[PDB]
Amino acid sequence: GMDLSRINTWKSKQLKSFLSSKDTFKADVHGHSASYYAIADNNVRLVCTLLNAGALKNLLENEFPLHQAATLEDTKIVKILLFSGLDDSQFDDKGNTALYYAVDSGNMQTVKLFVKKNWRLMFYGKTGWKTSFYHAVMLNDVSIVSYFLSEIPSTFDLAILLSCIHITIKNGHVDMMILLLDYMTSTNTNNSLLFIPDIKLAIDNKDIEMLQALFKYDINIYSANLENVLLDDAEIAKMIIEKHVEYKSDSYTKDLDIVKNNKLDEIISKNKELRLMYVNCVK
Amino acid sequence: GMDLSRINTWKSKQLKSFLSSKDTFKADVHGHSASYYAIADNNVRLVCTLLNAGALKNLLENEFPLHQAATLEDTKIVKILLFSGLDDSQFDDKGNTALYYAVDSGNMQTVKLFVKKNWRLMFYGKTGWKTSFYHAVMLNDVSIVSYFLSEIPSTFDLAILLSCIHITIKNGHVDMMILLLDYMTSTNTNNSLLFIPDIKLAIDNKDIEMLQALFKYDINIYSANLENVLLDDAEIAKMIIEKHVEYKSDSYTKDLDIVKNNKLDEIISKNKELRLMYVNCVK
Repeated sequence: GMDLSRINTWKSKQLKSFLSSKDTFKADVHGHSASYYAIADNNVRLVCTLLNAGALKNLLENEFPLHQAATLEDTKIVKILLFSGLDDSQFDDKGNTALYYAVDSGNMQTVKLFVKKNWRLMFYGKTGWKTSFYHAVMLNDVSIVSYFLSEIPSTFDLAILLSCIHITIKNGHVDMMILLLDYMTSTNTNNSLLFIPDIKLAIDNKDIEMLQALFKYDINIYSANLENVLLDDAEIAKMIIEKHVEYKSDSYTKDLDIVKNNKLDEIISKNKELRLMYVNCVK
Repeated sequence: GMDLSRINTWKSKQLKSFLSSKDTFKADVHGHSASYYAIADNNVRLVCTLLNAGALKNLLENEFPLHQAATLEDTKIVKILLFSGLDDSQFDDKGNTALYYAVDSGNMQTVKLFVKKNWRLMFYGKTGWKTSFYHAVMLNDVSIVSYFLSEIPSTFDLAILLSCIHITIKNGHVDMMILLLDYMTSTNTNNSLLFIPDIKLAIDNKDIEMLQALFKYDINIYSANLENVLLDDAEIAKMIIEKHVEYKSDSYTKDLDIVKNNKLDEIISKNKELRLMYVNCVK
């Protein structure tokens, strides 16, 4: 019955012997190998000695050393393991990459390490909800996400953008949404209004800073059936009307089919408060 | 059944005749008086004609003209009604002041009007949760709150600060929290660590931007029992330890009793992972 947990305190004689034994790459009574303890203590010298003895040719079915090394602040074991030929896109038993754990541990230097290797790693995961990009968004880690976006090539269109927007609006992360909105605006190649799915959610919560930030951008106020809410809350109704009025005088928007044949003007004309709001927007 | 809803169209003759009648200050079939419709329309000239005929000496129990005028963007009727001697601190049938409705409508000019008159108005309401100040916080209206704080005299300590912080952290309003935190720091006359009740809330949610903003201030990391959470999540545990370590080197904090006799050092020293983190801060 074996216990390796104290391996980092062993001297040469005991380690050398151990590494000669038939036990050297077995898991102990706690279920961990020697590589696991060396990594956990950031024992670079020991890690390498284990690697020199053939530890990576004898990994168990539940051990993912790269994923483990990704939680360390010192990136050296991660460098060593990549040099040894470990695959940076491998999933563990929870469908996560090593990058995911660098995000989850907030190790920026390890995040930058994997992303300089290939930026595509930020979008690998068993599910969309298991990608390093989405997890950064979900954690409201504005630094990591700002960094991720600076590394997406223009040649690429973010697919998972709608799930990100949802969780962001839902949980009130306004700086995050500004980042996502700046990115949508800058990659708006067909020059249309921005489709924000959960604008209804921000209305219902009435987060004034969130709404004010949304309305700074060329958002699609029409494909949300927002005309239904113009008689609901006047402060918000005024923001929508102000936007609509702007869209009717902006050459970028005034001749769009969505603006021309809108169902808002109908509701505005039938009500008196809304009419007041409109004409006060016009100057 | 009498109906006054068109009154804003009436001409002087019909109006002059109605103001002579015994019906002049009754509510109609819809339940509204003439002043109500005039106000709703922002019909300043008609409001004044109604005031001149004695409308304010004949208010019914459910009539709150100032609260109604506060929802208008034009502040003129609010000015008129205050000249006529209406009480700016009166509660309506819901325990709210007129200022509450200026906040709820987002009318900054009306907010500034009531506050220049009497800054204390921002803290009047049936309950703490009905104050204009709390309502602005709950709406995440950072502009209104930023304005309100600039108008609190140093001679005053804000009482409701507790519930404002709760709602802010519960709902992820980082810029709001930053406002409240700068205010707390500015008025920290006892030069103590900041007491932040819902710290455990931001830990459970793991909002990285919220936690990073919280940890920039001299917050009380000790009166939360946080040592409990040091073995839970390593990214967060590391922010706590970094802070604690700084508190032991800062002359502002190192000789505080709460720091000296802390329950964290215990837990730090018993765990290898924790001592790892501790020693890396410590350089």
